[PDB]
Amino acid sequence: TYGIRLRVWGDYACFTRPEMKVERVSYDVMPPSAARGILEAIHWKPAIRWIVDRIHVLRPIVFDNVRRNEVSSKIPKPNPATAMRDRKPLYFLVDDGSNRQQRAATLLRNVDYVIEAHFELTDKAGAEDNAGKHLDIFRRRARAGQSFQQPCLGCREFPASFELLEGDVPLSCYAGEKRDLGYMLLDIDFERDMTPLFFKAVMEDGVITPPSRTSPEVRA
RNA sequence: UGGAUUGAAACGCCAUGCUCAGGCUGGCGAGUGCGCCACUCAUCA
Repeated sequence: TYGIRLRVWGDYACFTRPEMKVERVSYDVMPPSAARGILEAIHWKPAIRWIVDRIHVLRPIVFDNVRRNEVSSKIPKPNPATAMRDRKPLYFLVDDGSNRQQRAATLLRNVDYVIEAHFELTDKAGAEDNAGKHLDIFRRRARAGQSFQQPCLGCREFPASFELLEGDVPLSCYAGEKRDLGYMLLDIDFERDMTPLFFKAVMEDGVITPPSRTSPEVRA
């Protein structure tokens, strides 16, 4: 493999924090998990996986508030019930009761990122050269505007415009370390389905994330 | 074609600026003042 740097940008974005999920407050930047999820919406096969090495932030960080009427708890049943016939009308109250939540998103604006990513090979590989074929298929798809689904920027309410960046990583807005980003999520683990969080090295120009598949945490 | 702390997620239903009220009651544009004085349609077949 050689790595590939994709450019992804949009008007809105919401990479929700883990704490502030009900009244969403996004991270300042795209996290590695969201980035890999963007990638797997352009090309992905169960033979490969995506790892992220860097994420370049090319624009100011600017927040915005948008409240939406949203379904609340789909509350567990207090009394079991069954439909009168097989295929007939059944519903969900989205306007009466406490089934209207009005969640307030503190989502980003006018975001622009460049993701560096690579190709490991897992079980169900089939061969040891899958990296080349799949990397080149993804490159073709990025160039031709093709995709399995329109990538989002967090939620599907915000679609991501994506191009294949083959030139130099363009001028960013951050040339000296005036931002530290705190302590972010690395990538939701699925071997144990837990939350490994990584940030122990500052963000200088491009967030330098460790591979989620080798060092799950500084604890280990 | 697993998996973007994701995927599902109206701020939505309704509401008179109404009822009525003189811009009225009266007040000279008036009192005076030369258009005046003076000038050949002439001289000739």
